[PDB]
Amino acid sequence: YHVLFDSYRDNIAGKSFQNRLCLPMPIDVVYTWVNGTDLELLKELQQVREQMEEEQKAMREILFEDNEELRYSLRSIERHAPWVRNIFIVTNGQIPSWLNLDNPRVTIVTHQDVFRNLSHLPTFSSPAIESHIHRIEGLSQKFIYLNDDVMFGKDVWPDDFYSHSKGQKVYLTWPVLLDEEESLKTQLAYFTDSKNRATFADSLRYVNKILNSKFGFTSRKVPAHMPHMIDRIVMQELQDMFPEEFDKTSFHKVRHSEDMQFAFSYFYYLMSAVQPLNISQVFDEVDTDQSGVLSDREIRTLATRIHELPLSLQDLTGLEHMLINCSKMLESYYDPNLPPVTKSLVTNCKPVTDKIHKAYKDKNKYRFEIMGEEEIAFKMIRTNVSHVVGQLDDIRKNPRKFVCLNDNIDHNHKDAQTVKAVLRDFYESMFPIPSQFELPREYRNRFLHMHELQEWRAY
Amino acid sequence: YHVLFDSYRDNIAGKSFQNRLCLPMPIDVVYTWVNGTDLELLKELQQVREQMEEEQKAMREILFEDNEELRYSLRSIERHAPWVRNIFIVTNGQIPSWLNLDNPRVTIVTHQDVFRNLSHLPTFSSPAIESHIHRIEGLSQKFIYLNDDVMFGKDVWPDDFYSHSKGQKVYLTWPVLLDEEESLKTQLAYFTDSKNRATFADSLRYVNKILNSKFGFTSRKVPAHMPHMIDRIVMQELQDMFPEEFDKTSFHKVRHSEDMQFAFSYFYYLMSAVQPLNISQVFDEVDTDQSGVLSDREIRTLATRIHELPLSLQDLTGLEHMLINCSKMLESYYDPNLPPVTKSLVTNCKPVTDKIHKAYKDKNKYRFEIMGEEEIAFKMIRTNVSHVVGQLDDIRKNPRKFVCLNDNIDHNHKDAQTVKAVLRDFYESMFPIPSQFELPREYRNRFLHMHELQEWRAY
Ligand SMILES: *[C@@H]1O[C@H](CO)[C@@H](O[C@@H]2O[C@H](CO)[C@@H](O)[C@H](O)[C@H]2NC(C)=O)[C@H](O)[C@H]1NC(C)=O
Ligand SMILES: *[C@@H]1O[C@H](CO)[C@@H](O[C@@H]2O[C@H](CO)[C@@H](O)[C@H](O)[C@H]2NC(C)=O)[C@H](O)[C@H]1NC(C)=O
Ligand SMILES: *[C@@H]1O[C@H](CO)[C@@H](O[C@@H]2O[C@H](CO)[C@@H](O)[C@H](O)[C@H]2NC(C)=O)[C@H](O)[C@H]1NC(C)=O
Ligand SMILES: *[C@@H]1O[C@H](CO)[C@@H](O[C@@H]2O[C@H](CO)[C@@H](O)[C@H](O)[C@H]2NC(C)=O)[C@H](O)[C@H]1NC(C)=O
Ligand SMILES: *[C@@H]1O[C@H](CO)[C@@H](O)[C@H](O)[C@H]1NC(C)=O
Ligand SMILES: *[C@@H]1O[C@H](CO)[C@@H](O)[C@H](O)[C@H]1NC(C)=O
Ligand SMILES: *[C@@H]1O[C@H](CO)[C@@H](O)[C@H](O)[C@H]1NC(C)=O
Ligand SMILES: *[C@@H]1O[C@H](CO)[C@@H](O)[C@H](O)[C@H]1NC(C)=O
Ligand SMILES: *[C@@H]1O[C@H](CO)[C@@H](O)[C@H](O)[C@H]1NC(C)=O
Ligand SMILES: *[C@@H]1O[C@H](CO)[C@@H](O)[C@H](O)[C@H]1NC(C)=O
Repeated sequence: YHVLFDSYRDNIAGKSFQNRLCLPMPIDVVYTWVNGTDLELLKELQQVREQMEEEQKAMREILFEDNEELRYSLRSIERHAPWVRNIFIVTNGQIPSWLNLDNPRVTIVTHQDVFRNLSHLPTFSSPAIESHIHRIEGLSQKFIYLNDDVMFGKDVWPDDFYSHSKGQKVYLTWPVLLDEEESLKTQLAYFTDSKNRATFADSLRYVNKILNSKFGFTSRKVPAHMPHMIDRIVMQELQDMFPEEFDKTSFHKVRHSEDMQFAFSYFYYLMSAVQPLNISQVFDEVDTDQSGVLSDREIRTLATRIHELPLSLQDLTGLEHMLINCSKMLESYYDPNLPPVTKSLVTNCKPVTDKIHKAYKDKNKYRFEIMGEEEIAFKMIRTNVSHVVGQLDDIRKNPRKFVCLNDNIDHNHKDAQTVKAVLRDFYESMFPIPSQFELPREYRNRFLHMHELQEWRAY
Repeated sequence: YHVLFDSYRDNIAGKSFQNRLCLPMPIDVVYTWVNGTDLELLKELQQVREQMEEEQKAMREILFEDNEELRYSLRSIERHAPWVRNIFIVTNGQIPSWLNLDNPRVTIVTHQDVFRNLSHLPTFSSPAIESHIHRIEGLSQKFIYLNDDVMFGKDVWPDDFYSHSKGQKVYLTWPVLLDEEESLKTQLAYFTDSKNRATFADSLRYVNKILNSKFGFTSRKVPAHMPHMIDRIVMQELQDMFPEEFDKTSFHKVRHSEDMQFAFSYFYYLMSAVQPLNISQVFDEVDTDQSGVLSDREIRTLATRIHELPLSLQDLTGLEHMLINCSKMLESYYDPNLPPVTKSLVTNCKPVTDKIHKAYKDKNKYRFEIMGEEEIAFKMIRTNVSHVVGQLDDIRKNPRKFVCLNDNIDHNHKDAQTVKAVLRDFYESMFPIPSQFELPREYRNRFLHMHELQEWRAY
């Protein structure tokens, strides 16, 4: 209504402060989903053949099952984060079977639009897709990146990702010829478990080395595995910031030890971005009259803010002498011979600008906030029924706003189906209600409810 | 426009989240101003006579200058905090000479409306007025209290006073017959310097004793002297919380060692307010289906959240036995004899509620946040020109969002007019532009500009 619109201009100034009080909206969600269809594995095996023959030429020259985390993640988005405008899922050519494509708020974005060099679409590597979300048509300036296996809880709000006062919120964790032989080593670890999508520590070390070479030496931690808020403008600045470095990440059809991630690279560039000093900004903020001419009080506050306290009169006299020097080379003051101090006089006197730069050291271009792992759930699910049930009960007793469960099950064990059933039971317990993004389905499905009962009986 | 209104319902849920994303508005400002007119001092002296004669009967039975802080504070409100809707000034009967009463956004509220028992209006004591701001007609639910001597800076925003996630922001500082003889002592310290308005540590100790008696023993700090955000609902709850205790503060016509303040009392009640446990809330949050009946997963999460991890099967079996006990006294489960678990069954089984209370201990009714003195300026201005100029230069070099300058000048010294001139110079330097609340005035005033120059020459 018009009353609501006019209520925001009812302050003393009479202006509007929507951009400072009502948080940055809209905010979108981006998912990276993949499926283990027969065509995907066939492309995988031919790519293995190509890489093997490439290595063969190199030393000749020298001479599966997914327990539906996307469904429950979308349910979590609907339940705890109902302020999301649009949800995007990036896939090669696969469309989720149970997603309701008729819903305008969910869209499948193929790799054709995501990638710009159409010769890299059969990439089959998560960092390559991670490097190019911000180029999606219709994406908001600020969006959250979801890794298809992280869920929400405790009614998460955008206040937990970005704040207008302290900037973005950064969550950190534990601190971080012959090349053909190294490439020969990389062909052994291709099938570890990570082609299930969405070799890691080495890449982190490479990014640390690059940032160290450009931003200087600093002890760096790694971001937590949790839904990350990404700014399109900042990410694009990072893209042009290392043009050829991002090419290598997109060029590789295998996640290589030499590439840069989505969170470590984006966040630490945000924390280390240096903005050049603006002399005009200094003059404007010091000049409270906005008249362009400084009085004795403005000169005094300049001297205090340039020099170091305590301020002796010699500092102010020297600053005045420096100011009168420049005028000869190029509302009454105490010193009769001191000319009017305008922006041009202070921005053209080289030693004065040098002292200003000495006082105004390099600031940070973007604000940021740092927090620990008191609100992030990262649990390890490895083939042990007792450990899994204990961890899930720990989740249940104390909910956290960011929940991650790595599904690297052995898949060849007597206690794999039971663990899968327990995980499905936990996911359905957290979020039973079907989401709006799900096609009408799951009729008379009756997933195994006795395996959970079986481990209850065993324990 | 209608597009702006409809944009807030463009999320997945389709609802509106104005009350959670756009901060609590409107927010008002309340000033406590007083002037040293001849009538005020005449009432002061007759009150001194009454108190002296009261003490005389007691042991018979046994047998000035203000340097315009309100102007610059209003200028600071306009410059750095332009989001304030209304500004209120509470005075006995005095109206500031230079205030523009034609401005609808500034209003003078007399003590008649502030006080409810019309027999206490000649109170002449700051805590008495402090106890009754929240009863002002037209005041917002959340407002900032200004002590007529605290200014703003660095473009303060409501984010620095209250946050929707962490609640209100609390700023703390350094940790905290025969009665007729004590009353005889109190008559000596009546004129110290504090009848200039807007005996202090003893009152803090009294409030600490009251809170200790009611909220238990806890090490308590004192709030900083800075513009405090006060909630009308919380303050009213505190008013009814100690009905007769607040009477003594309002009854006294002298700020007595036995009374309770505006910040220490309000804040620590906010930090210690205990809300009784709601069993219905527990049942609702545990029941994710909202169907009113709990399944095996809901029972399991109840057991995990009531008992202590690790959860043995004996705990769950005991909880189930307890549940089936109550039904006899008053979607298939694993135990065939376990009746459907509704809200009534769990809220009527006494031992289950006892265990829930044991797990769900007493929570805090209101959220709060704690910060230090890294953004509050409290400087001491005592008759020393060098100390004053050093402190003011320290203010200038590093601005802070909350600036306080106590004007307890000796007023009988060779260096009092110089200090007053330096203070006026600093205030005009920070905020030269006249505010909208000032009547057109200050023509050809030409306040002394040579005393600052005089101390420049001396130094
Ligand atoms: C993921 O891939 C599976 C195959 O790996 C696909 O599921 C097939 O769906 C078709 C229907 O078009 C059935 O005829 C096949 O029997 C299914 N295969 C299997 C192994 O069940 C589908 O592309 C994706 N399925 C899901 C659930 O995401
Ligand atoms: C699965 O995890 C459980 C813990 O939940 C393991 O139980 C531990 O067993 C060792 C020795 O067998 C004991 O010293 C520990 O005290 C047990 N843990 C607890 C919490 O009591 C169990 O061994 C794990 N199973 C496998 C196959 O590793
Ligand atoms: C504060 O009190 C002073 C007196 O203590 C008042 O100023 C007087 O204003 C009248 C005009 O109505 C003059 O005729 C008097 O000469 C003033 N007195 C003095 C001592 O200057 C007034 O009530 C208040 N003044 C201010 C500036 O707030
Ligand atoms: C006013 O404050 C200044 C400090 O700004 C005092 O100067 C100090 O004087 C003592 C001895 O006289 C020295 O030991 C200190 O080093 C001085 N301070 C500084 C910062 O150098 C001055 O004494 C004060 N004046 C009065 C009357 O107390
Ligand atoms: C990227 O595209 C350019 C032409 O636009 C092409 O020359 C280059 O080889 C491509 N990169 C590849 C194929 O890795
Ligand atoms: C920063 O500098 C640019 C040009 O150097 C100027 O246009 C801009 O107004 C400055 N920003 C300020 C004064 O805030
Ligand atoms: C520049 O200023 C200094 C004082 O800081 C003065 O001694 C010197 O003579 C000035 N330069 C010229 C060319 O006058
Ligand atoms: C407050 O008002 C009541 C009546 O409303 C009166 O009895 C009482 O004496 C008053 N308190 C005083 C005068 O301190
Ligand atoms: C708290 O309890 C009251 C009654 O005891 C109930 O009306 C209210 O809905 C409860 N709050 C919840 C369930 O959030
Ligand atoms: C209550 O439950 C306990 C098991 O915890 C059981 O031993 C007892 O018999 C029950 N009470 C009655 C009256 O049956």
